[PDB]
Amino acid sequence: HWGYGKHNGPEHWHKDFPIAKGERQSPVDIDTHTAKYDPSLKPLSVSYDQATSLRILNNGAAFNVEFDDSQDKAVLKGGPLDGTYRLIQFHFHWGSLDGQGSEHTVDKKKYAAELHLVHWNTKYGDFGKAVQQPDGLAVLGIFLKVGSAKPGLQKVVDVLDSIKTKGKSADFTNFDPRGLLPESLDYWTYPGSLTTPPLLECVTWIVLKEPISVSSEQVLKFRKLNFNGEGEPEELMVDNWRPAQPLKNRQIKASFK
Ligand SMILES: [Zn+2]
Repeated sequence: HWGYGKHNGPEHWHKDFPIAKGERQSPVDIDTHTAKYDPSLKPLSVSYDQATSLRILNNGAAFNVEFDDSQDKAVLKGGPLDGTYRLIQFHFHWGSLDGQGSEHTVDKKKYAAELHLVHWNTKYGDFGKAVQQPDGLAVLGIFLKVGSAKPGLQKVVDVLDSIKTKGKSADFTNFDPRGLLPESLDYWTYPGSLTTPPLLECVTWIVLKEPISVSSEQVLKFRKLNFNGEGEPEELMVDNWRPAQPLKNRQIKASFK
């Protein structure tokens, strides 16, 4: 089964998931000089005041903080989107060292980690139907650099001890994801895919230009998680990122000059 190791990592995925070599795969390098400013892009609308987190889960690839998506409580709209996308979960990808970890890169620069807030298009009714559509998902990506702590991340960091291994979950209510956003909502946007199997080409990517700062102590705690299940040989959950894939026939647009 797929993973991030030498024998099952990203360069192997195409054997079970041939769309791995497809025309709109993610992540990509964002060449800031080639990205075109598009003055017709609208500001992003992030409406998370009524978000309802429920649970946090180690799924063997990362940890997801899951949200109640049975009603329009935490939605992303505007920007390049038509319609309303509901938050279902967020998770991160990170490195074994601060020098790598992000999925997207910016002029080939790798950040220490990258946060993905995953939303699905409500016109498709549920997440499972949405992934089958080219405009099914909107993922808001936010880079993390190591420096000052992010106060709004600490509640997430502090519960990781309780979900160390694959398949463990913990109650995780009343978490406010507004505490993970940078000051500016300037963004790059392009059409792409999920970045793990099934690698479906159903995502409008919206990657914020401004990274958030997290402390070394915070990201160190990410790296104590495990890929493996309980009572199995310990493999640290580190370097759970897919590298940049060919841009091919796409253009990345910028919301800002
Ligand atoms: Zn992700």
